[PDB]
Amino acid sequence: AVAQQLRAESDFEQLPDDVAISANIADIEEKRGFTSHFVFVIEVKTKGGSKYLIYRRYRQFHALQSKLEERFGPDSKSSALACTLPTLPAKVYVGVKQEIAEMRIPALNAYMKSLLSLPVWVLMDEDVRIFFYQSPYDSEQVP
Ligand SMILES: CCCC(=O)OC[C@@H](COP(=O)(O)O[C@@H]1[C@H](O)[C@H](OP(=O)(O)O)[C@@H](O)[C@H](O)[C@H]1O)OC(=O)CCC
Repeated sequence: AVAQQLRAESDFEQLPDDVAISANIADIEEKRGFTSHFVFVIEVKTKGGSKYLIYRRYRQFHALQSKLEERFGPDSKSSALACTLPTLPAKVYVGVKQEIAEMRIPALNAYMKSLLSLPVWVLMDEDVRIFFYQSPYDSEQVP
């Protein structure tokens, strides 16, 4: 199985240094108001050695997964790029928002771990790359 490892090594070598290799949740923050929602604070590490924070709420995760399913899922009429996508924790219509967010920490950690282990054509999808890059608002915060 030496051939397999050597190939795995060759393929990784070709990825740009800014590709994400891990993403783990560091905390959650409540955004108060007429209606409140929660934001996940995520620590990302890249192939090139960078480490930084991004801030994402659940509906941003759901919008990304909807795109991936249309492009690489079962009902995706593009067979060539099809693969097994991880399932995203489901929507919860009603309930205590802070408890729902806390329950999603380990579930979203598993989903991100599985996503970053997918084939190169998914890792390089422009929307997946944008989701893990620092937006201007993420980078102007002091960790
Ligand atoms: C007739 C009544 C139908 C009905 O209740 O629809 C409601 C929505 C479901 O509501 P959504 O807003 O699409 O979905 C909610 C957001 O994803 C929210 O994200 P965040 O934490 O970042 O705020 C999650 O926390 C909630 O658990 C989830 O339910 O459904 C859709 O948007 C599909 C269109 C029908």
